[PDB]
Amino acid sequence: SLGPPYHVIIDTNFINFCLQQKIDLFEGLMTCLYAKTIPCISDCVMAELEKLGIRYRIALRIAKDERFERLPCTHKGTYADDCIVQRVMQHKCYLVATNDKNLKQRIRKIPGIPILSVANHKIRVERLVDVVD
Ligand SMILES: [Ca+2]
Ligand SMILES: [Zn+2]
Repeated sequence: SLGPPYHVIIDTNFINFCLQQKIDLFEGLMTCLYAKTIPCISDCVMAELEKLGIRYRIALRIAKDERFERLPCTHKGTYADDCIVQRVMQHKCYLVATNDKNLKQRIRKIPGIPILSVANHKIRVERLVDVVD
């Protein structure tokens, strides 16, 4: 029910993991999912990219590409991990792309939210179905 127009919420560091592994975000997500995939970026994830500066410069530009869908934040100017977790609790129409061990263990509590991570020169499906309370 997630689609085969797939919506993938990007966390703050995911693009950087992609750049480190010589992965093009867009092709990598498309290849991982075998269908049109839409990378998504919340307002406050986008603000961190503005804020953290030099080593997120190339991430910032990539995040401003046409193919990104921007997700407005209906919350106070806050917390990138909490932002994703709150969004995928309301709307189960999302995947989460993160290599962050703590965010993943929070997402694994939420049924139905697949996790993608960068590994071995590809984006892989890290969490397919299983819940860990
Ligand atoms: Ca969309
Ligand atoms: Zn937010």
